[PDB]
Amino acid sequence: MAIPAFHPGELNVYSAPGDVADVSRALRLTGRRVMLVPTMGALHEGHLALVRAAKRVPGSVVVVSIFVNPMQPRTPDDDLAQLRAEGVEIAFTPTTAAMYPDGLRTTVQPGPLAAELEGGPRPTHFAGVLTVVLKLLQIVRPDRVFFGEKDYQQLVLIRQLVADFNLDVAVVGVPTVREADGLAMSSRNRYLDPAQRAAAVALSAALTAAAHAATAGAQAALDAARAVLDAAPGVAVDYLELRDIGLGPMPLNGSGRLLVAARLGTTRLLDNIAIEIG
Amino acid sequence: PAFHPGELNVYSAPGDVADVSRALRLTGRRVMLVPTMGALHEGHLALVRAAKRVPGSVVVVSIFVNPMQFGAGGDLDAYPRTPDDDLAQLRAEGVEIAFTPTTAAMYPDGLRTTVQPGPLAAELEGGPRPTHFAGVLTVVLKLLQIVRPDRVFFGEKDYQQLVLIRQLVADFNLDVAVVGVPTVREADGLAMSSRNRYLDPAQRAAAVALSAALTAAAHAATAGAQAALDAARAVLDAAPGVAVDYLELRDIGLGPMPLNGSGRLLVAARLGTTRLLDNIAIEIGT
Ligand SMILES: COc1ccc2[nH]c(C(=O)NS(=O)(=O)c3ccc(C)cn3)cc2c1
Ligand SMILES: COc1ccc2[nH]c(C(=O)NS(=O)(=O)c3ccc(C)cn3)cc2c1
Ligand SMILES: COc1ccc2[nH]c(C(=O)NS(=O)(=O)c3ccc(C)cn3)cc2c1
Repeated sequence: MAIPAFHPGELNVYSAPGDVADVSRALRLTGRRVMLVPTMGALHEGHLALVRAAKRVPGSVVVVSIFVNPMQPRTPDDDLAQLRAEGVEIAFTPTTAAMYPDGLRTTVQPGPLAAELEGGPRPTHFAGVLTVVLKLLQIVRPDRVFFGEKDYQQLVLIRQLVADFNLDVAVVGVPTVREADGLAMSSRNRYLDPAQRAAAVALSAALTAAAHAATAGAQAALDAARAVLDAAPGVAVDYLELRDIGLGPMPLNGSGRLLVAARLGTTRLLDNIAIEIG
Repeated sequence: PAFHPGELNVYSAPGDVADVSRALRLTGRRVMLVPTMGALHEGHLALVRAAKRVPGSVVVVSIFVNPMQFGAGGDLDAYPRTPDDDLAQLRAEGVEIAFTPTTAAMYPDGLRTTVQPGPLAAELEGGPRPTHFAGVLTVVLKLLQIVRPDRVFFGEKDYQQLVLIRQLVADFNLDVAVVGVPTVREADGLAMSSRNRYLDPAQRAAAVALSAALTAAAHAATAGAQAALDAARAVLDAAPGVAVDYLELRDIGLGPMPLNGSGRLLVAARLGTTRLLDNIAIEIGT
């Protein structure tokens, strides 16, 4: 009956889905606005940008989930220290068994977008992501949930989940945090050797070049991006695609998104950027 | 939108029922949902009455013939639709909200993100109908998200559906209680169904065999599972023009576990072109 212990202004850590559900419900009834930032731990500046965006909302209480979904790199104590330093009041750290007490059973089947782009090499990846995101949304019942624009296809699929299942949450996409030279933040970046790390800037350089080339039209944008990637050694491009903002076919003019994925040695990198045609 | 207590308020827009439901919840009323495909009968009304019994309840009945749980072959067009009787019945029952969405409002983007049920969906009713339960679970998930009820009510008649809905609720961590309501029957035992209207007089007479076989089995079960099944089979075999599709005795969760002391016996049979379902609790031994 009693609500689990919660101490305002401190980092409260809960591993039981029931506990965070009860605390979240109690906080909502005290008027606070529950913000959710889902992560897979091993926190970096990208995740912290999500946290800071959530904190800006007046009356916010921020819930950061840390869960490695086996269905879709673990430094527990440093993660929590970072969150404490950011003023996060709730960390939700469940086990696989807690999230999946009956094993894999009912799941989310995404639409056809999930088979495209990243879903090429990993046809079940987004099913896993949308299943765990749905569950976190139901457990926490946040007013808003924050995702990076980094994993843009993921973000679009989440927006499809929310629309399709009539979820009441607001989905907030946060602009990608980048290193000084433009490389999109990722825990994978540290795996690159110096030659690879130098070559890796070509992804962001190609995309930014395309965004500015776009005054000259879609083909000029695509060709500019390809030219930049073509100037990099050891960058195996998996795709470079200009789509509309919802990842359907790019319209003749208007707003779109340019997405790229590439392999450097054994490391796969992704990037994307807003494009306006003409 | 407006809401008038003690009267039947009908909303077609998901946003209207969502706003009204949330407002009611925030003023302390508990919201009950009874999801139906219309063509209401006393079985549906038993759900409504159970919902009404919850103190401080406001009852939302949804009526939507969900196109996603039908396959090609004319079944969708053939489903009974009795809009005027349905609403008249809800008024008579004191129901305050009817949610009657359009297909376009529910599926503005057609088939996109859906619910994939677990392996139970490929058995029994789902065996020859591979996407049927995905269709059911998808619309039920949407209705639950639109209405955000405290409790949602289902009949035990569609027992497999009920079990799958409990799976949906558990697996997606949904904050709703699922209430299963025992099957309402005609005087002779025939389970209530919107399909009973498709039995001619001879078929109606023969149709008592399903409930007779199940109830016989439930009492035969003191002598074990074989006795129970064989009693049911005998009754079905003695019935003119009953073509059995399946008769299965399973664990109560219909899941990947063997029968213990508590089981469910399920039957599906055809009388002419009309497919009827029934099921009953079984206790094995004494
Ligand atoms: C705001 O600028 C940024 C920049 C980069 C970012 N990376 C992530 C991130 O990785 N989040 S995660 O840990 O939940 C995860 C892990 C694996 C897969 C496939 C998708 N997501 C967020 C983020 C935000
Ligand atoms: C409490 O006693 C009873 C007895 C019989 C009943 N039938 C229904 C019923 O039909 N509900 S439905 O409209 O959601 C539906 C229609 C078709 C399919 C396949 C599954 N579900 C409820 C009910 C309750
Ligand atoms: C031949 O036996 C099978 C076995 C499994 C199957 N899965 C699908 C399937 O999923 N199709 S879908 O993605 O277009 C879809 C999903 C959900 C809803 C409700 C309707 N359609 C078809 C199918 C056929």
